[PDB]
Amino acid sequence: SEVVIVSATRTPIGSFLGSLSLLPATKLGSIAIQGAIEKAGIPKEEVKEAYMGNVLQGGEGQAPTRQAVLGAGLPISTPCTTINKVCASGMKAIMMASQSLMCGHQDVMVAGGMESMSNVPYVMNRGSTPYGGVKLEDLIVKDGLTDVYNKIHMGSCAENTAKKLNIARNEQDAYAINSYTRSKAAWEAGKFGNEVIPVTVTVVVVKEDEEYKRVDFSKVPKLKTVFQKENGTVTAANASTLNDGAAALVLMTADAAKRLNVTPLARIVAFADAAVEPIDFPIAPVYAASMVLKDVGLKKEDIAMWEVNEAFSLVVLANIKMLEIDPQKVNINGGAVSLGHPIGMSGARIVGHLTHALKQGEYGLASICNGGGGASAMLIQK
Amino acid sequence: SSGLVPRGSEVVIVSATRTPIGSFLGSLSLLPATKLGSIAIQGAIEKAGIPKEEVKEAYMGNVLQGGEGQAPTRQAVLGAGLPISTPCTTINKVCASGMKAIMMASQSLMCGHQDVMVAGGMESMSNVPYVMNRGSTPYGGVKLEDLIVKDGLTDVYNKIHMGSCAENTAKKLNIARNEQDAYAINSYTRSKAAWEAGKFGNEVIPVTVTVVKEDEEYKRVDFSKVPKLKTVFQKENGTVTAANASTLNDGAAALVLMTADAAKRLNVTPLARIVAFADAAVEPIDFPIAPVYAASMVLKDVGLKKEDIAMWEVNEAFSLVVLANIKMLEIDPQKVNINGGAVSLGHPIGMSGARIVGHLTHALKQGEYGLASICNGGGGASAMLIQKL
Amino acid sequence: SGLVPRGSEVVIVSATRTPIGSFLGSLSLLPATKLGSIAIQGAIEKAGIPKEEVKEAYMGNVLQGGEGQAPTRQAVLGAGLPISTPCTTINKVCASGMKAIMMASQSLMCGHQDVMVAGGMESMSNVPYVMNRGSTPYGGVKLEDLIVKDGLTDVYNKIHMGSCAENTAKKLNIARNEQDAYAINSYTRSKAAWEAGKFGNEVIPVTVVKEDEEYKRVDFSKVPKLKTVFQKENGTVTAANASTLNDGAAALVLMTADAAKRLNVTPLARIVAFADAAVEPIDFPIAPVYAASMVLKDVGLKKEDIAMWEVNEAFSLVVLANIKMLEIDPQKVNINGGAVSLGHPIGMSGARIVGHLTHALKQGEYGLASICNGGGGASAMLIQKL
Amino acid sequence: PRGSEVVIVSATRTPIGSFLGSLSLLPATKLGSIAIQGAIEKAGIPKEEVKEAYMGNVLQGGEGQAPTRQAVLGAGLPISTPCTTINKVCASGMKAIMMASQSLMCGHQDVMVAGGMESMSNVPYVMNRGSTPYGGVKLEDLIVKDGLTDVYNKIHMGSCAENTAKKLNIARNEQDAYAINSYTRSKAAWEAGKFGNEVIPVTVTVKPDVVVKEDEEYKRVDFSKVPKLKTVFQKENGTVTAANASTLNDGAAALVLMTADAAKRLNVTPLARIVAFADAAVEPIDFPIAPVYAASMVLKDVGLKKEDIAMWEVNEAFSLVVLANIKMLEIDPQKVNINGGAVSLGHPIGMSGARIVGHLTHALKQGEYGLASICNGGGGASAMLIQK
Ligand SMILES: CC(C)(COP(=O)(O)OP(=O)(O)OC[C@H]1O[C@@H](n2cnc3c(N)ncnc32)[C@H](O)[C@@H]1OP(=O)(O)O)[C@@H](O)C(=O)NCCC(=O)NCCS
Ligand SMILES: CC(C)(COP(=O)(O)OP(=O)(O)OC[C@H]1O[C@@H](n2cnc3c(N)ncnc32)[C@H](O)[C@@H]1OP(=O)(O)O)[C@@H](O)C(=O)NCCC(=O)NCCS
Ligand SMILES: CC(C)(COP(=O)(O)OP(=O)(O)OC[C@H]1O[C@@H](n2cnc3c(N)ncnc32)[C@H](O)[C@@H]1OP(=O)(O)O)[C@@H](O)C(=O)NCCC(=O)NCCS
Ligand SMILES: CC(C)(COP(=O)(O)OP(=O)(O)OC[C@H]1O[C@@H](n2cnc3c(N)ncnc32)[C@H](O)[C@@H]1OP(=O)(O)O)[C@@H](O)C(=O)NCCC(=O)NCCS
Ligand SMILES: [Cl-]
Ligand SMILES: [Cl-]
Ligand SMILES: [Cl-]
Repeated sequence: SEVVIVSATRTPIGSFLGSLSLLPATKLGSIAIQGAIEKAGIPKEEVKEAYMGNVLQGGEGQAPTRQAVLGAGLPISTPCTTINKVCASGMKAIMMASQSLMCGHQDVMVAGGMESMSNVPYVMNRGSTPYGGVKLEDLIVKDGLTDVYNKIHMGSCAENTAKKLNIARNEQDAYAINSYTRSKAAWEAGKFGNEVIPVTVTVVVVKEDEEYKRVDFSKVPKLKTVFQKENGTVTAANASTLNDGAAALVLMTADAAKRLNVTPLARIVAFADAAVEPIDFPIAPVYAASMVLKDVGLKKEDIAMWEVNEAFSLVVLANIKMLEIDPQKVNINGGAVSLGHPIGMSGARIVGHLTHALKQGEYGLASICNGGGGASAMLIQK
Repeated sequence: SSGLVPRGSEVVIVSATRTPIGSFLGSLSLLPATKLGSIAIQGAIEKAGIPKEEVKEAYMGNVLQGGEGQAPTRQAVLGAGLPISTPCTTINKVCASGMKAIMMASQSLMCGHQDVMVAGGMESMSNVPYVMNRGSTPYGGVKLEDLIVKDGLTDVYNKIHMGSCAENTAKKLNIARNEQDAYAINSYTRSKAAWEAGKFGNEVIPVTVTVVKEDEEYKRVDFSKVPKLKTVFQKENGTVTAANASTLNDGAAALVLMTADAAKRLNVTPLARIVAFADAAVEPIDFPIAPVYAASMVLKDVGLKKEDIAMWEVNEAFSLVVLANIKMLEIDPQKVNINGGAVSLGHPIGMSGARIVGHLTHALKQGEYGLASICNGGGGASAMLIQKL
Repeated sequence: SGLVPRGSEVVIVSATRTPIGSFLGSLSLLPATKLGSIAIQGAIEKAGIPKEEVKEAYMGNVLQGGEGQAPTRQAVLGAGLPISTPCTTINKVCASGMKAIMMASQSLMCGHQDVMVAGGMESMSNVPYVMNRGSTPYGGVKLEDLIVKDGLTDVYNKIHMGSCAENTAKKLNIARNEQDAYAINSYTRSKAAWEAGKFGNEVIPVTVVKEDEEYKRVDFSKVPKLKTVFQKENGTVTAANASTLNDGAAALVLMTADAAKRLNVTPLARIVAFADAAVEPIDFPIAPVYAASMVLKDVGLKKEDIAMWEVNEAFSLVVLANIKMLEIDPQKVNINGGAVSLGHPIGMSGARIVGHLTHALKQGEYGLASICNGGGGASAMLIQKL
Repeated sequence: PRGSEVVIVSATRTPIGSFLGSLSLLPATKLGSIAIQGAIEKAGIPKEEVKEAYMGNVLQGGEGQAPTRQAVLGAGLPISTPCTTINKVCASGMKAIMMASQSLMCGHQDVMVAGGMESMSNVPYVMNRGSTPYGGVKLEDLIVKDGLTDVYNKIHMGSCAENTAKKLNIARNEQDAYAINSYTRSKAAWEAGKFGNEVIPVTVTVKPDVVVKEDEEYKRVDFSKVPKLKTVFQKENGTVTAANASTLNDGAAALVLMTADAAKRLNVTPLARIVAFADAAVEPIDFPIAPVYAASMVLKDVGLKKEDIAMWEVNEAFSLVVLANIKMLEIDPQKVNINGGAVSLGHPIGMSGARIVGHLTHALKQGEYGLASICNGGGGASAMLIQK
């Protein structure tokens, strides 16, 4: 049977070395899982399998998704799998659980994503120490943010796209400022009340994303470009930040929803993956969103809300340009530039956000790129 | 049956290929897991006799991804010369990882979302790094943890080694040091026999290392030493040794999976049909019993009985895991791991679940049912039933 | 456990029918095939699709003699459907209208067709008499009534369908009393539905006939006075409490879920499951009990999960036997009347009752239609509204 | 074959009797009991394994209630067997096989009997219900009215045949060269034992039994009279005669069908797999060329080409029909109706479609592809592709 999102919940997003930095990604995962099952109004026993996206798994201990599940009090008998599709991971987890549900292999799943960038370690190779020194690599840079083929940062890939599509620093800064503004408005206006579950840190109660407050509008046009010396557009204010957080969605068949007498928030309509040249990852979401629209036969103007994950302001701007969509329909309550971006979580966060912000009958399209030249996109309706 | 809509056509396996399994810091140690990945994948596409442009999506198991670089499955794919258009996803269900990637690729084909994929598994234990926490260096020093021990082999909840959980199951089920040792030299024998016999000529593809045609581990044996080795995970009254536990290894395995329409459209004849599969989970410490339940589940549905299976591949994470499965299932030990397995062939941990499925593919004669099962740390297991031709 | 999932269900997009005319009554001038044309044309209309999207037609039709060549082809071409649409006439005696929907469904499930019309037709007014070919025997020649010979006589017991019913009344102790009360309940339920306008959805006026003729032909005072026509002495079955001989056609547009999407059409109902059962020829009245049981068993549904039962009223006796053995709520059975009051054009009835559930069920409700047939068979269909 | 793929496990028939001839004393339902009972014996399965039966039967008037149920119960099959009688006029016996194959494919049954039966000898005359009109009434012949008259054009099938002769230009002579080509092919086949697995003799019992063992019709020729006969469906300019048209006949045919899985469970070796099938329809008057479209449909469906077909059975409703088919398909005439057809063997309407499939089943060599097609009244055709 058809896939329904029964609930969608997430921790706040904390800053790098910030308010959630004491919590492992797996704990953040448990908090969001518990909060999700709670909001669904179903027995914890009902959840049969779990997929969690988690990009930087080194040092987290054996089977991270199993840790998240068992630390949320879900049954011992729940199978668990950790998904890695770089920034798309959180979305890919929901896609893969939707497939399992559709197949009939499960009736009720949890799916989402978790990341604690604050706790990602450094690595030293196993082997004989080279004469003249030993390297100690940062796993965030090495596995998170470095393109393998070009050997440049993701920010430098963004720059390649900014040049190719003539998106200037001016338009990127305006967008970054716009995300902060939309993020502040949305929080003041309690738009995240239903989405976010507060986290009490026991050494301290965190109930709000901390990143959007870390802004000074006048500094923005003054910042040096980080990924490129001259003719650079991408800066620390206009690029997403490194963050900690977790998201969880309770998914089930329409039939399981009827059986358990629960009222689905949204139905999953369609989803797709696309891949392009590794360097071109910013536009991969264009092709993934297009595949979803073609497949179900809708056109751009039929969707009420777009969530093009804000990896860089440049990315959203590239998508709006190529898809010729109404920029006032995109990332309307902020996004990763001002909310932050715990890599394995963001794909799930953006689906969870559509689930809550869309009005009855409306179509929401979530898209997200990933290191390697990839993207996922998902179409939901309420 | 009463007017229910028929089930669609099944997913087929049209090629199974792998690298040989290298020893820890042995023959294949200079190769990253994603390179071994690209070799096994390239090899599967070649054996399928299809254009590489036909593979639509790839899933690889890979448990210890630390230091491998961004998107390890995508590295393996683009390194195998597949198109920049191929979506890629790396999967971690700790030892069940390689099997779970085939289960999940299967589900995608059954939904009609793809018509052809590669699914497999890859591990280079030789190249798994050590880690240091981010933050301030504590006064008095720090111990850089080994990721094999810390993310691979340590149970989180009980704070003990996989080998020590196996010990807790040996005690419960009366599985003595003696049986474990016999099963072990048994495995080493079968591996030897099977390589002599030419059994691995279709699956194993050779690797050329520049600055290996055969598995290396099965030749790493001393039958006289076995009964007088120290019990390495338990002090006194132990049963598990370095000889009857599996080793740390490097290796990749990949399979081409297809719908029956894609098999028709490219006029390839499948090697095997995937029948059923299931995941089970129990108490973390009891991971060695979990594979019995997954395999029960796969037999319950489809309505077969254990005597219907020609070949069992129960991963030898420990000789005791295999033995404890045999005990509870009451199956014919002469039908289990008949060309050997992990204890003697090696256990490159993300690769194994894919290796055993791919081996059943090559070994079952026409009409035969093969059951593959595999435990994973955490309390889990994955099980798959295939049928030859 | 990793079993390949089941395909998409077959959906019912429209379901229409002519009024049911009385024997030699108001539709008696029209051949069964003309009735089929009318039902089919209206079904296509109600569905909202081009005629040319219909790929194939199966129509039940029991008494084919005299209708001319390929009756279903006649109905189909008489409705203006393409000359390229293949036509087959089905005969499973009183199950034929339902067996035609079942078979069309199987074709849909196989991917052999994407859109079909299925239903049934009968003009019992125009059923001929027959005379054997060969030599006239000395002393007189018999002209047999095909209604009697091919329609209503059990081959094996050489008795009327009505006498088989008597066998069950006896076996299960269903008295003339229960049967007459049931028949009167069908007449009142019929009239009530017609006046409510409960058939405004399914019935296509024939143009002059707008409404089922049979439900008005009743006299309540005469009911306990009637003769037991199938067994003199101790009988229970009478003309009031047995179904009547009638004229009518019913048609449904069946589609795959893809074809409904492609055609931008919203399905009335899903076909969930269906089966045929058979018992000893004389025992046909209980056969629907077994067919419906197998349908419920297969979908792991329980008898209480069913909102509305349509158990064809061949005889008041059949419905009562089914109610007794299924142990189901009489108030959920044949709620808007049935064949005793509405009439029974034998090839049409199994289609009509499916069509009726599709309009009468409320969203998400399950309905179960069952119908006995001559020779000891029965068919049953489970559908779900929306 | 494997799983739900459909296989033919046996195929048998009665002899075909002549109109008012060898088998004329048996009702079509009895012929059907004989063929069903025979096909099950040859299947080598218990009769309780057959779960459902479909029988083609075109002229059902006066046969009594539920003719397929009569055929089934008369073969001694259990009373739990559902039965349905199928009418697609001369495609009926093939459509029964196609419909049974869909049930099997769907998983709703695992083992079925499908075939067809017809006793044209016993088809009655009909009299309208109601008031007898002053001045009398012609009692119509059901064979003519329901079997052989096109509703729309209001003419005999034979006259629809003359339409396609004048059009494809099929002269009389090509036509009854074909008819003697058929009588010859049948005689050889019979003499050479070629129907020995396929046909099972009928013991007609009365009140001193008589055993009918051979198709009765193929002896009734005279290669010398053929070019001399009156064109019976058209005075001026005709081409179809009694010699070059099929005759009216009695016979029945049954096939045991099952899934490849059921064959494996029951430990029996199937004869052929049903690869694919189709129906097509054109203008009623043009029925003789409908099998052209139905045959191409199955070939197209399956990616096979006309030359990969080892044997064709194009039912011989008229010599005209096979020639039009040979013509439009551009097919080798030596691969068509190789052992004779309905012109010389006879044509029990509801049976012929099952006969031609049953025939391919026996005559094909291993791995070979057979294609059966058959036209029907109202402008339809059915076609089935089989592999041995
Ligand atoms: C860009 C990045 C390198 C930040 O590093 P950094 O330059 O050291 O960050 P800083 O906080 O020091 O930023 C530099 C300056 O910008 C300022 N700043 C950052 N965001 C600002 C904002 N929103 N408004 C005003 N000032 C801001 C800082 O105050 C700092 O100013 P200072 O020099 O006077 O102190 C890092 O966040 C990154 O790698 N982001 C990309 C994440 C990514 O690629 N995600 C994956 C998606 S594919
Ligand atoms: C067992 C393990 C801890 C290795 O530790 P180790 O004892 O230091 O390994 P060694 O090779 O040094 O073994 C010690 C002795 O056993 C001997 N041994 C190893 N293989 C042998 C063979 N097959 N025949 C006879 N003796 C053998 C060695 O020769 C050595 O002898 P020595 O001490 O006299 O020189 C390690 O391989 C491990 O953690 N395995 C488990 C992996 C696992 O659980 N996989 C995941 C599934 S849950
Ligand atoms: C029952 C059947 C034999 C008709 O019987 P009939 O006696 O020939 O028909 P009649 O109309 O003359 O009915 C006899 C009497 O019943 C009366 N009547 C019939 N139905 C009545 C009712 N609904 N209420 C009051 N009176 C009724 C008539 O007025 C007539 O009365 P009268 O002659 O004493 O004045 C015939 O319709 C039949 O065989 N139906 C059964 C259908 C069947 O077998 N089912 C399908 C196969 S399972
Ligand atoms: C044609 C039909 C009406 C037969 O009627 P008929 O012509 O009076 O039958 P007959 O037996 O008298 O045949 C006429 C002559 O042909 C002769 N004959 C029959 N077959 C012959 C042959 N193969 N070779 C030589 N002579 C033959 C007869 O001896 C007879 O000659 P006669 O008058 O000198 O004695 C009848 O068979 C029919 O309607 N067939 C049509 C089949 C059909 O349409 N089937 C449905 C498919 S769409
Ligand atoms: Cl698990
Ligand atoms: Cl029946
Ligand atoms: Cl037709």
